[PDB]
Amino acid sequence: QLKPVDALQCYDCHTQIEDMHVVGKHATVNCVHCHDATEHVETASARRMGERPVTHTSPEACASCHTAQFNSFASVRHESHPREEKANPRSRSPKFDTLIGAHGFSLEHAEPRSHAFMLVDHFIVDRAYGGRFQYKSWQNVTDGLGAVRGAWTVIEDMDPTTSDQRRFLAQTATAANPVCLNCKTQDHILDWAYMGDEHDAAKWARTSKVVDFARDLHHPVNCYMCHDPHSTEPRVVRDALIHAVVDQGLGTYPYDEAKSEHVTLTPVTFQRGGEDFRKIGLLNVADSNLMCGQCHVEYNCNPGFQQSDGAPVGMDDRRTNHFFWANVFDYAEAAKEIDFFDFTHVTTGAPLPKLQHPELETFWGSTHERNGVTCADCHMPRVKLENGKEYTMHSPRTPRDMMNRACLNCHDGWTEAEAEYAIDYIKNYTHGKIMKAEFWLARMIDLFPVAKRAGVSEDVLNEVRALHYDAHLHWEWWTAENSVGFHNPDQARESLMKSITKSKEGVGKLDAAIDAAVA
Amino acid sequence: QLKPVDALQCYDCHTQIEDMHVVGKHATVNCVHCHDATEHVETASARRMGERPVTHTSPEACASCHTAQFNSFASVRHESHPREEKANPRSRSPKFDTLIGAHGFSLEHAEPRSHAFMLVDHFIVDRAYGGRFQYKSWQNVTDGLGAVRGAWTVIEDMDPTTSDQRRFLAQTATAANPVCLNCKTQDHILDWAYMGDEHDAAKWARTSKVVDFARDLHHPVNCYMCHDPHSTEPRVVRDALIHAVVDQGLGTYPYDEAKSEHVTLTPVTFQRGGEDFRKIGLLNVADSNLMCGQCHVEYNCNPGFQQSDGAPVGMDDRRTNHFFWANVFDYAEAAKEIDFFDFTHVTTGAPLPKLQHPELETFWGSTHERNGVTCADCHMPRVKLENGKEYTMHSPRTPRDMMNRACLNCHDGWTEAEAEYAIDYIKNYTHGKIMKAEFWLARMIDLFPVAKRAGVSEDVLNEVRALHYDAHLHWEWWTAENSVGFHNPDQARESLMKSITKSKEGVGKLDAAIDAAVA
Amino acid sequence: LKPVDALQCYDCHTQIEDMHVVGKHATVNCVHCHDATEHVETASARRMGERPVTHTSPEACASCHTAQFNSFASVRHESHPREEKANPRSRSPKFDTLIGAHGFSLEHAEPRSHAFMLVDHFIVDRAYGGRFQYKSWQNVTDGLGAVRGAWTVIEDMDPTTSDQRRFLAQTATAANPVCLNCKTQDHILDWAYMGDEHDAAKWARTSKVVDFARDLHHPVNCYMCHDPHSTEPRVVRDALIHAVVDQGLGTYPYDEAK
Ligand code: HEC
Ligand code: HEC
Ligand code: HEC
Ligand code: HEC
Ligand code: HEC
Ligand code: HEC
Ligand code: HEC
Ligand code: HEC
Ligand code: HEC
Ligand code: HEC
Ligand code: HEC
Ligand code: HEC
Ligand code: HEC
Ligand code: HEC
Ligand SMILES: [Ca+2]
Ligand SMILES: [Ca+2]
Ligand SMILES: [Cl-]
Ligand SMILES: [Cl-]
Ligand SMILES: [Cl-]
Ligand SMILES: [Co+2]
Ligand SMILES: [Co+2]
Ligand SMILES: [Co+2]
Ligand SMILES: [Co+2]
Ligand SMILES: [Co+2]
Ligand code: NA
Ligand code: NA
Ligand code: NA
Repeated sequence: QLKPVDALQCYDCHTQIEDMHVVGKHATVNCVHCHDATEHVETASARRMGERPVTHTSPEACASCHTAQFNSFASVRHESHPREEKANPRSRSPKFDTLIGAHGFSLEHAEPRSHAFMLVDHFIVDRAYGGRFQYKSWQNVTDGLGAVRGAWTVIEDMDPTTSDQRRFLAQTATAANPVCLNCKTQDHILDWAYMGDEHDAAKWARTSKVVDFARDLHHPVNCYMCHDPHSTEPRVVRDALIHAVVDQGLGTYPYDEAKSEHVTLTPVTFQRGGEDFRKIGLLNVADSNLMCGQCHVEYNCNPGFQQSDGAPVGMDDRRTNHFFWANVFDYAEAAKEIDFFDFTHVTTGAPLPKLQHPELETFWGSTHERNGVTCADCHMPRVKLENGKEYTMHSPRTPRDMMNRACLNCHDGWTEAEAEYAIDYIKNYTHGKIMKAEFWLARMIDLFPVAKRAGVSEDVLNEVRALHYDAHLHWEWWTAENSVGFHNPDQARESLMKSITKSKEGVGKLDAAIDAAVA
Repeated sequence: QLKPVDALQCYDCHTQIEDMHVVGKHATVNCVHCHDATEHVETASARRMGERPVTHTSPEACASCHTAQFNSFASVRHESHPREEKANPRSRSPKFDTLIGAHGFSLEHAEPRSHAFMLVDHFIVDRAYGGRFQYKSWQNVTDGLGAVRGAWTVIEDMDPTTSDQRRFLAQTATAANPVCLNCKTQDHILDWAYMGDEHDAAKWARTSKVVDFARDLHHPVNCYMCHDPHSTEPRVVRDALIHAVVDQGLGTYPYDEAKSEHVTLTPVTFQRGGEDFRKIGLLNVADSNLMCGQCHVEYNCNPGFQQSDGAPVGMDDRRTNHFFWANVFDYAEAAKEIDFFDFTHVTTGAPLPKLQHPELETFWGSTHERNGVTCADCHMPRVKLENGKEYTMHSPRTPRDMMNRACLNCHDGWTEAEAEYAIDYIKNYTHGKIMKAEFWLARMIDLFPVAKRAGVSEDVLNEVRALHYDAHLHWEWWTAENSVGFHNPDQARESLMKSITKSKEGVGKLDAAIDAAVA
Repeated sequence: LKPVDALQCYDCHTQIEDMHVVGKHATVNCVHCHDATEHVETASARRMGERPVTHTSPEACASCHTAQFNSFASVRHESHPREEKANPRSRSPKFDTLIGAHGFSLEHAEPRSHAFMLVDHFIVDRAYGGRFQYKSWQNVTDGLGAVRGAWTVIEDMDPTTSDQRRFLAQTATAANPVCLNCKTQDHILDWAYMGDEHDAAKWARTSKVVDFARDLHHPVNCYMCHDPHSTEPRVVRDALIHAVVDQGLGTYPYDEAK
């Protein structure tokens, strides 16, 4: 049973926390709810931490006073198909194995499921840790509350005696590295320097042994990722987001200068031994586009290569923790700005980008974004109660489960069936274009070995490799992006038609050169 | 508010209309409901039209007295998947892009949806007008009543200043021509000479600028397509149907001479300046096989080529507005009769037919057709009311939505689940054969470049091109036809097995010749 | 139907012309609701000649207004039918004490759907001594049949007499001609304002109700709320016009402005 501490004693040293805490809606909430600092208080100085206090990072620490939000946060949507592979005629990318080749995603790329599972799913997917981590039982796949309480309560390490990345099962990969975890958990928020730079005060960095880092982490999407625990104010904590918006001055809405003045991030920096260590970004308004955009964006969180000379770019380089902060039509220029590509296609030899869930950068410029709508309006609205305080739901999911709040409050002349039909019209149209982009891209790729074997020149092959970069970018954006065009149907349509145009041009060039060489 | 005209004054000149109007169930319905003829009456002579009277062609003109039928006609089935591409593992023809090659259908071929949308969908599909016409908002896709009231209330032209067919978006085609519109609308019924021949009195013809024609049209599947507006009697208006049944003497049921004597079309011809101009075909009984067969048939409505010498066949030629009026086993002979094929396959170089929704010609000879069943019995029955006049529904759709009326009234020993299971048994079986026909046809097609590049002789390639014609015909009939075999399961089975047999023969010949040439 | 020359009709019917030519029925020919061939052959402006027929079935309107007609004939099965109110399950459990020997004590059921109103008036135990009865207890569901005509679904137990009397032991003969004005207006051209005796009226307040009943067929005729000539909204019920106009009370007697 908790005993409150003398907050004034803490404030004597912790003046920034004092300024945040005394002024906001947690002014009456005592430190003991989230910190055990008895030995710390006995041993600290103005400058030395002394004994490190415990910080309780479980979402359950908030549940004593916010049970409603915590229960919603831990909830599971069983209708979100679990562990469903995308390289599959029943899913998003039937030809993915041809198109992605030997990239790590070829070992497994499933569709997303409920937020409660995010850290568990990161740990156990076949592409991440060589199959090292596994659910303790296949019964455990249902346990959202268990996952929230801690990954290691439901999964286990197949070899606690070693820390190396290796394969435990034949068809797995070891693609995980420490940067990944920033979009799964912030349990390490006090143990990771801004951007993951090596730092005297950081136990973990981009260059850490990822198996050891994994074992130190527990909880998914911590509540304090979107709310400052001291002031309650809305914020973001994700380093690479703050870097793009603030350090690089690109703004919260990089395509809209006025909106970027209306929605702002105010950086706060915390130090260790008088040296800058970590940052947060305080929001002036609770804009969920920025909160959700901590994770639902295209990023680098992985080694790659330089476009200029092909040299490896490893985890020591800041480019391996980067938000591109660009729409699909600006992405190629943004990747050139950092002189970077992800992988060389195993079949075609083309340098290629690897794209991931660019929801926010797709949403920019869309009709709903232009009308001031945000992610949470459609995916995470308030509950509706005849006789209750209407809190915000806290496990985002498709608007199909909540159409009256998500759509019909604005679109008041539609029935639920009509609004869903409008969704399906866009998704069906967009999916059809994705299928055709895959047909043409796979056709181009399958012709590369024919061309090489027929003696087609390097000049022709290099021309088509350059087309492959763009054919790939303007296809993969849309298999990566989870709305199947709904977030921006006109952009999806223009981009996918560009992918097809490029692949058709590449097929034509290869067929002509093969026929000439023959022969 | 309408004021009635003196009909006797009209009849003085319009003696055929008098004979039709005074005798039928519209004898009390005044001309002013459907015509504004004040200046016409002031200026006409026995032979000159003078000022052209207005003819109201909106289905809503009928709604003053037939609201029930009009409301049903405008209704939308949201469960009919909209804008769903067929070249897709989730739809009818997963390998369509290989099989159809560079044909215009490769730019987009969606599944059908509710009748209300037919003219809109024609205008906006990616293969038709280069993307020139577009819904004004993606919200508008739900608006069936809006579409019925006029296409241009819900879609717009991206460049009203020009009339040429061109691409506005990269992956579109300009396959539309004026003949298409005859199966979408009959707003042009007084502006189009029989067969679309150029004619002094016709504003529009097969050779018209299709973008200009499009702008003059508004409403889908006009009510008077199946009902004479003057007499109320059942009729057809589609020129190419009347041409096959009457002018060419093939009969309403070309495979059944006795049934063709029982169900008849009586032509009525109307003149302009003493010259034959347009025709309708009066039905002796309200046989919906003929009414629905105005559109749900295999046709030419497009340029093509001569089988004999390969010469282009353009819109000036009557062959571009033609009903083949033949079952799948007679089709090759029927296309030879007019010396015609649609396209040369881009990969194989084979002349090929292009098939479209041959529902009526598939239905002929089937068990239900032989038992006197018609399309409307399963797709457009009467409403069921405990205490009301039971009118006919007017938006045809799957019998799954109305199983008691569509099936179980006859099949009185089945439950709804049993009747649906019998449908699914046939569709599953037929779909499996379509998949195998695609596998074998795609396999044959993919071997053509290997054979050409290995130096296989033109004699062998020409043998396999002739097999390709039949392999294609006996596959595509079944992806074109929308019942997935239900309308004629034994015919679907024989035809698809023939497609497979032909493709297997072609693969064998190509493999043997490649091996010999090599090794 | 073959249309008549309405201009000819207008030569002797200016009051109807003025209503017909200006409204939304201007194009609707007289033949939909009147058979007047012998009338035209024999009339002068000062002599009716043969009385023309006027069709009063709601089904006369269904040729052009099927949607409204179908809804008009519909039956709400959830409205409990033939449920007596003097009953612990209904509105007035002590009704038999309170009303005593009044005719309503023989039977007073809750209302049900409009389609049945004339039928129900004819067959209730308090109205005609049980003289009129459904032809079968199956017929109670038939809303459309009732709309098409009461006598298609009910029958008279003694067509040979016209007196009000009891046919069943616990019935009453409370009906009189005034009742029918709230059940039907098939009699609209045969009933003078207020039901006064009148040379031109075959029926009146003082008529033999059994004979009057046999001349009536359809419930709540469509033209009770809509003028058939102009389409404009109207009332036809004499007592309501008498309250608003003759008694000088106005349409809303508690609100002068309204
Ligand atoms: C009880 C001892 C609490 C603990 C533990 C947590 N919170 Fe809290 N919170 C508490 C109170 C009394 C209030 C003010 C309520 C009021 O309006 O009177 C709050 C408020 C918040 C808010 C603010 C919402 C708003 O109105 O602006 C947020 C976002 C919030 N609390 C978040 C939060 C988090 C994430 C917690 C775990 C780290 C947490 N709270 C714990 C009381 C208590
Ligand atoms: C990083 C910590 C994240 C934040 C912040 C947000 N999301 Fe998220 N989301 C994230 C992951 C890693 C996943 C997949 C989890 C798994 O185990 O597979 C998701 C998933 C979703 C989904 C799909 C849910 C489903 O039913 O399938 C949605 C609809 C979604 N996310 C939306 C969303 C919103 C609206 C956010 C801001 C309120 C948000 N997410 C933040 C990672 C992270
Ligand atoms: C009693 C006769 C059982 C029946 C019927 C079903 N299950 Fe079962 N299951 C049972 C036991 C005792 C266990 C082991 C539990 C443990 O101590 O670990 C299980 C296990 C499972 C699992 C996990 C399997 C694994 O990890 O190897 C799953 C996914 C599971 N059970 C599901 C399941 C389903 C869906 C059932 C209905 C078809 C079912 N079980 C029946 C006992 C019994
Ligand atoms: C924020 C910019 C992220 C980074 C860094 C990583 N992931 Fe991620 N992940 C993110 C989101 C928003 C989602 C849900 C949306 C989606 O398209 O899946 C996910 C999902 C996953 C999943 C579940 C789905 C799957 O691919 O199987 C896994 C297993 C996963 N993420 C693993 C993973 C790895 C190994 C990472 C570093 C290489 C990584 N994630 C980083 C957001 C972000
Ligand atoms: C970003 C992806 C979030 C995470 C992680 C958590 N919350 Fe949240 N919270 C979020 C939004 C977009 C909102 C609505 C803000 C608005 O003004 O519209 C909220 C709101 C709250 C509140 C306020 C009361 C309410 O509206 O429900 C509280 C007390 C709160 N959130 C608590 C909370 C808890 C306990 C969390 C971990 C279980 C948590 N939030 C995570 C966004 C996000
Ligand atoms: C208010 C905050 C809204 C929410 C919630 C939803 N929609 Fe919306 N939508 C809104 C506006 C103001 C508009 C523009 C209307 C106009 O004047 O043109 C739209 C537009 C759409 C569209 C058309 C998009 C386009 O053509 O670019 C669609 C298909 C649409 N809306 C659907 C839709 C759905 C299904 C929603 C629930 C997920 C939804 N909207 C929510 C306002 C708001
Ligand atoms: C009222 C002024 C009408 C207009 C406008 C339209 N129709 Fe009509 N129709 C009308 C009547 C009074 C009747 C006779 C009804 C009866 O049986 O007494 C009809 C009949 C038809 C039918 C006949 C069905 C049959 O019983 O054989 C058809 C097929 C029909 N009407 C079609 C139709 C069309 C297509 C209209 C718009 C062009 C149209 N009608 C207008 C009255 C009126
Ligand atoms: C030409 C004017 C047509 C006539 C006459 C008939 N049909 Fe039709 N039908 C036509 C088109 C162009 C379409 C596709 C419309 C679109 O926008 O996609 C259709 C569609 C159908 C369907 C599918 C409806 C659905 O829910 O998906 C059916 C079941 C159908 N058509 C049947 C049918 C019947 C039975 C007809 C005679 C009563 C009939 N159609 C006539 C074109 C035309
Ligand atoms: C009558 C013989 C037709 C001719 C001439 C044209 N179409 Fe058609 N169309 C017809 C039917 C019966 C249907 C529904 C059945 C089906 O298989 O689709 C259609 C459907 C369409 C559609 C919607 C479905 C799709 O293919 O995307 C479109 C866009 C369409 N039709 C366009 C179109 C064009 C461009 C035509 C001239 C080249 C044309 N149609 C002619 C019947 C008939
Ligand atoms: C052919 C594809 C049709 C179109 C276009 C329209 N109607 Fe129709 N109608 C059609 C059939 C097959 C039938 C049933 C005929 C039979 O005897 O079984 C009908 C019937 C009517 C009627 C008669 C009353 C009824 O059965 O509902 C009317 C008044 C009628 N149709 C009107 C009408 C209207 C107003 C239309 C445009 C909105 C319309 N029809 C188009 C076939 C077809
Ligand atoms: C066809 C020959 C009709 C007959 C028989 C009846 N009505 Fe009618 N009505 C008819 C038309 C063409 C119209 C105009 C429709 C329009 O869209 O404007 C009407 C209109 C009415 C109205 C509405 C007037 C308004 O203010 O909107 C009413 C109330 C009406 N009709 C009533 C009615 C009655 C009660 C009938 C039987 C006595 C009747 N109509 C017959 C066509 C025809
Ligand atoms: C006299 C011609 C009437 C007119 C005008 C209206 N109503 Fe009526 N109503 C009337 C009777 C005689 C009955 C009982 C019929 C029977 O057979 O029992 C009714 C009944 C109703 C009801 C109850 C319906 C049910 O489901 O039980 C309602 C709700 C009702 N009436 C309402 C109503 C309205 C709103 C009217 C103007 C539009 C109206 N009535 C006119 C007699 C007459
Ligand atoms: C066949 C074996 C029957 C069974 C089972 C049920 N009914 Fe019947 N019923 C049947 C006949 C041949 C008749 C007489 C029809 C005639 O020619 O008049 C009836 C009559 C009724 C009646 C009217 C009774 C009367 O007026 O005396 C009613 C109300 C009725 N039936 C209802 C009914 C119910 C509700 C049934 C299931 C409990 C039922 N019947 C079964 C034939 C048969
Ligand atoms: C209009 C002022 C009416 C007069 C005159 C008569 N009735 Fe009536 N009746 C009227 C209404 C609005 C209703 C429904 C509302 C209700 O409270 O019932 C009725 C209902 C009936 C019924 C069915 C219910 C019942 O009492 O059993 C019957 C059998 C009936 N009315 C008979 C009846 C008789 C015999 C009348 C003259 C003595 C009479 N009604 C006049 C409206 C009016
Ligand atoms: Ca990336
Ligand atoms: Ca064809
Ligand atoms: Cl844990
Ligand atoms: Cl229009
Ligand atoms: Cl009767
Ligand atoms: Co799925
Ligand atoms: Co993904
Ligand atoms: Co589908
Ligand atoms: Co089709
Ligand atoms: Co009751
Ligand atoms: Na559930
Ligand atoms: Na619906
Ligand atoms: Na009912």
